[PDB]
Amino acid sequence: EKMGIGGLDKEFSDIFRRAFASRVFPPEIVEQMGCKHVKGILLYGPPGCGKTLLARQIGKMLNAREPKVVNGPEILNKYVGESEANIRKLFADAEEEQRRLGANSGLHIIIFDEIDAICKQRGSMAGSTGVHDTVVNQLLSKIDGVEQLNNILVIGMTNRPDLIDEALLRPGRLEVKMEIGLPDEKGRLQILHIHTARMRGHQLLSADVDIKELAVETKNFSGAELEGLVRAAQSTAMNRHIKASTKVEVDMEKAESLQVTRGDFLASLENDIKPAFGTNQEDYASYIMNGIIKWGDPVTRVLDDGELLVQQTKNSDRTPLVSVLLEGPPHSGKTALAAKIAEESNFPFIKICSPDKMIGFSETAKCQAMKKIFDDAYKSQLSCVVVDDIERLLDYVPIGPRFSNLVLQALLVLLKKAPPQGRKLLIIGTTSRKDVLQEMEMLNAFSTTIHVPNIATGEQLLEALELLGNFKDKERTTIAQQVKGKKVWIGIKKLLMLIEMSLQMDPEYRVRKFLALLRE
Amino acid sequence: EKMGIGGLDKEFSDIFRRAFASRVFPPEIVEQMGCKHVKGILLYGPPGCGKTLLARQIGKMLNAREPKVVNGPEILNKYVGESEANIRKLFADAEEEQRRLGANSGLHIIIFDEIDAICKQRGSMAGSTGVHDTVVNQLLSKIDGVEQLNNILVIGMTNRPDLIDEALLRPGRLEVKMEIGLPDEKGRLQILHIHTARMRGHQLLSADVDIKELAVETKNFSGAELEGLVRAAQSTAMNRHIKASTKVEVDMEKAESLQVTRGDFLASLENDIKPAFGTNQEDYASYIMNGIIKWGDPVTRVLDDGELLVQQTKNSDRTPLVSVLLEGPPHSGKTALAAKIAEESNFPFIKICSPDKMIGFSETAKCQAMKKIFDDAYKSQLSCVVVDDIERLLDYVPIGPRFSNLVLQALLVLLKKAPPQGRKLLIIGTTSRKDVLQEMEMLNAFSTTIHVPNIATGEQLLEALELLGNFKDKERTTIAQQVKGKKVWIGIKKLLMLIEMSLQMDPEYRVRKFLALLRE
Amino acid sequence: VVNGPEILNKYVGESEANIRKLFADAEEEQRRLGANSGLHIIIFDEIDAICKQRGSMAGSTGVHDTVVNQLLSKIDGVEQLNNILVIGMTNRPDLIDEALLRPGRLEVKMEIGLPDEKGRLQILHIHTARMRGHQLLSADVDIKELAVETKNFS
Ligand SMILES: Nc1ncnc2c1ncn2[C@@H]1O[C@H](COP(=O)(O)OP(=O)(O)OP(=O)(O)O)[C@@H](O)[C@H]1O
Ligand SMILES: Nc1ncnc2c1ncn2[C@@H]1O[C@H](COP(=O)(O)OP(=O)(O)OP(=O)(O)O)[C@@H](O)[C@H]1O
Ligand SMILES: Nc1ncnc2c1ncn2[C@@H]1O[C@H](COP(=O)(O)OP(=O)(O)OP(=O)(O)O)[C@@H](O)[C@H]1O
Ligand SMILES: Nc1ncnc2c1ncn2[C@@H]1O[C@H](COP(=O)(O)OP(=O)(O)OP(=O)(O)O)[C@@H](O)[C@H]1O
Repeated sequence: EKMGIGGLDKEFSDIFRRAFASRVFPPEIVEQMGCKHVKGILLYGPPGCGKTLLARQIGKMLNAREPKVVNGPEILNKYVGESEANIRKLFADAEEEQRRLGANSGLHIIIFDEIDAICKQRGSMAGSTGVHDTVVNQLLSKIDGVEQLNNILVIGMTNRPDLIDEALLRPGRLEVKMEIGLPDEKGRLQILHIHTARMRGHQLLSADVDIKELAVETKNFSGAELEGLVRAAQSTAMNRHIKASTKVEVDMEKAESLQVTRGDFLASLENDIKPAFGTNQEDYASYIMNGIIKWGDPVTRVLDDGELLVQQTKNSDRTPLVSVLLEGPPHSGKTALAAKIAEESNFPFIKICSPDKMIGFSETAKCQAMKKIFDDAYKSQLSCVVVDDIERLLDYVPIGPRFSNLVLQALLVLLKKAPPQGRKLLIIGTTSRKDVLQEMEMLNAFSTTIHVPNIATGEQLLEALELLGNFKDKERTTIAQQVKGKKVWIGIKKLLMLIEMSLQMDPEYRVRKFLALLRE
Repeated sequence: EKMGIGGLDKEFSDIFRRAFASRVFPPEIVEQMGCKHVKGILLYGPPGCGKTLLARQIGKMLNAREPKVVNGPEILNKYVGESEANIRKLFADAEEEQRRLGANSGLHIIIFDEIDAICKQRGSMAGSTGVHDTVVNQLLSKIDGVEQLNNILVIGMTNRPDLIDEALLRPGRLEVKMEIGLPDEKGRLQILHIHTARMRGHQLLSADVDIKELAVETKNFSGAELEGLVRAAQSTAMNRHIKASTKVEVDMEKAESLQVTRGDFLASLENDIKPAFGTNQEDYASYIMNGIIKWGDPVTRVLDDGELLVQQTKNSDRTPLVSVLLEGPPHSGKTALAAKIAEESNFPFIKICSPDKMIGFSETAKCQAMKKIFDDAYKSQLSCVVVDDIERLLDYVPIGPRFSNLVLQALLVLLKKAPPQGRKLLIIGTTSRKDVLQEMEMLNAFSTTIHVPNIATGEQLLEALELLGNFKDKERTTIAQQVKGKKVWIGIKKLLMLIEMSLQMDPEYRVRKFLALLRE
Repeated sequence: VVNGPEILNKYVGESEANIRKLFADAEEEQRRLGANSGLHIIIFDEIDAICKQRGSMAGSTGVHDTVVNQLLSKIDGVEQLNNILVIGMTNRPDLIDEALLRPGRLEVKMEIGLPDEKGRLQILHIHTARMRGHQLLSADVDIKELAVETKNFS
């Protein structure tokens, strides 16, 4: 339509309505029904969603010919007297054109590129005691008394929503707050196409660049983050050409200037991996280090009961909140199977609330960083949160026994706190202690419990060793002469610890080392 | 008398007692018998509450005939000395009538627009030394020393009640409390009829539009949002007059002028959602999530004994404080039926002291969020407070057992502390652990307990399933023919867990899976 | 007259300077004539809030450890060797500092108890003497009779 803004179909049409459609188009109801038009728009959002790119381009749709972009703290850099002077010379050229020509253009655009630098009045009623609050209210006195019944438009944008005072967020001052969030899958295919427009019209690069395949593999990150995939991608194609021949500098147009491949993109999201946030992108290989093998027949019967219950989250309307529990012996593979079921849902918000990121926190800050994860799962539609390793969030120890009662009573409630209306949430829990959770009345809160047992037979013990591929078939036959006819019971995380302790010995001594360690 | 304004019907005597009631009758014995005057009224309220149309009338209460308006920020643009002389443009306006005639109604009230801008008083003196507070030390002299024989009333008005000056709280200065609430039903529809008369189109708008059709859906917010409600709707007319016609590039008068349809206000409360406020009931549907089916006689036993007790709260003399406790097994509908008894009571103040809004709070913050609820129940005449899930407020866990004593003592008092005379308070409690609340000496404090049991028979089980409507009669016969003459004992919330998990399965194995679930 | 809790309302720095401000206005009146007025009266409206010293060492990491100073060693050492008079008053009189009740500093008590019914008669005669300058308003309002149904208050 214009210089590209993608994934804001429901939002660029929203600022069509409130400011753009009135005061210019019809104009008969404007001149019949004497109207007050809106004064400007406040732009919420995480960094990287084109808040500037609207205001860089909203002064470039009707070609109003007067854009006025001021910077954030650009006013304040004078001393007293002249501090107030810049905003009353900023509105002045549009206030002067409120003339005997009172209507009819009508100088529109006034842009504060980050307005919370000036307009705080945050509620703690402080901060230099008002060199800014003499240009906060001087800004407010310029729009009401004297009235600007005009075409002016004060588009100020920000990142912190609440810290601008609501006396400036009243409808006479500024009403239209607009949450400009990170785009979805449909939003990201709109926005890969813009930066890959000129390269699409460059040489038909390699035809394996599928922006639908790049929409799904890039699942979280926003617009400016998504441009940074491209600026590394076409830069990767340069050092495909400018350093393979010579060093700094020599080579210049030696290979008939080359093409952006799919192999450049997949290396461009190995570097950079980081979406920033990192919501749904933890790179959970730290939680699943050695894959998910089907060592036992119950293993499929664990992770199907996940997706037999994931469909309850996707489809239902009776039960909007699902709280499952993956229990069992320790080292049995509960955290690993919790990440796989959380991955196979393909939800748009998959967060692993896990105590490996919460160490050293006091009894209180574990409640806040569990509140924060269970806030950002309410701000979606489908979301799975793995409340991992219950007896570490509860920081339990069986001497006494002691545990944080502040966290437990912030965790018995979040298993029953439903999300807002129409929204869904899946809670996967892992514990090695069912009987401890039976005392604290948490099995009452969890909906159903999935048992993850250890290995049960020697036939499961051989099959657990088959798929890993660490012993020879004659060595497995020696184990089959041993572990068949015996009772074995050991976890799978421990069973990876045993094999790596056994492979460090001499080849005549590895099997007898493994039989000693398995004996416990 | 009054200009169509109400809400504070107990306050319309207060102006006719102390402040406005004096300075008329002798007026030359006021100095012979030293009745000290009052110099000002201070007005509280939210942003957009509307005070000026009352402030021009509060001088017309006295027939003042010179209410002049000084603004908050507009006096604060000029420098020091000049600003203190421009307040002497409007205080020596009333001091020239402090003439050799020292009586007979010297010149009248000066209107403020914003004491939030003028009076701040942090105690800061770091950067323009608080130039906002440098006009008031001259302006506190203009009311006292040198005092006035005028009948002025300094009408202080703010949108934030914190930064009214605590050094101005002197009985000779402005000293009396005056909260002004939201506009009521008649106050909102008349000002809707003010705006729709000028924005008429034909009469008010196009058809299917009425100010009471809006009053039955817009009953929440303040006045400035209500001007922005129509201002969004005449912009939703620009959704209709031009955007429902075609795109940006609309023609000249071919839509037949196509003004506001129904809704254009339903959308204005949903895209975007504009309550901004604060404070109304939210949400008795968030706790009654799947409705209240009536699976037999124990559902009836809850509702009749509740409302006979609601008749006790409304129509008593001996019992100003009625405290009832609901009980039973967990997952048995205790939270919902307490909300059902309160919502049918039609009391004005029905708020829910709930644990799921207090997660992560300390022991002190659970006692000040509970007093803040019970203080606002001491202000209305009839009020029912649902105090849900006592043992999560008491953050109880039966290991040790550890519970916050400080909440228990902020709760054992409030089940015995009556409100002041004429105002009644109903308190409903829910608990899963009945006898634990007995051991804390709290069934001592409740007046009565109304039992909420589980479902008992298959006839009551199927009645809970006939009202939900989820199964085929051949399956419902099979569900009947298994538990026919057998005993089942499970909660109703758990019944929603088992049935919804059974819906996800394949119909060859749905009922047999449900028959394995109902076994426990 | 300076208020009690008004002297503390700042951060660190000004609540030690305000207790010098109300003496430097007296110290600058110690002019070339060292005696002879001698700017006398300093009213603490509540000295209890300054020399609080409750033991819990709270209150802005011990601001009540740092605002006793210009009450202690500004009147004494170096002395304003005058006839000045720091007239303090309080409502929680036991928890004032022991270093303040020294014969160089504020040294002697004044127990103003709540008044007797003779003393309540004397104060009612004062604020009805202006009522007597109206018309006396009843010809039977007797302040001795009104002093019967006030037994305790001030
Ligand atoms: N939705 C988008 N579509 C295309 N490009 C974008 C988009 N969002 C950001 N960009 C890129 O990012 C740059 C500006 O980003 P953006 O406006 O999001 O930063 P910002 O939000 O103004 O920063 P801040 O949050 O500090 O205000 C543009 O030059 C553009 O190349
Ligand atoms: N089929 C499998 N099922 C489960 N885990 C597996 C499987 N195959 C490999 N693993 C390994 O299990 C490891 C993680 O196990 P997990 O972290 O659940 O143990 P845990 O029960 O959390 O330990 P603890 O009881 O000490 O908390 C992963 O590193 C993964 O490599
Ligand atoms: N429930 C109510 N109780 C008392 N007064 C009410 C109520 N509802 C409305 N009012 C009156 O409505 C008026 C609001 O009028 P309006 O919004 O048109 O202008 P305003 O906001 O007062 O003016 P300004 O914008 O200058 O403050 C108030 O002054 C108030 O007196
Ligand atoms: N007859 C009924 N009475 C009350 N609630 C019912 C009934 N039938 C179904 N329900 C449903 O049961 C659901 C759970 O109700 P509720 O939260 O009151 O259970 P609860 O026993 O109080 O749980 P908890 O004790 O853990 O708070 C509600 O969504 C409600 O719609």
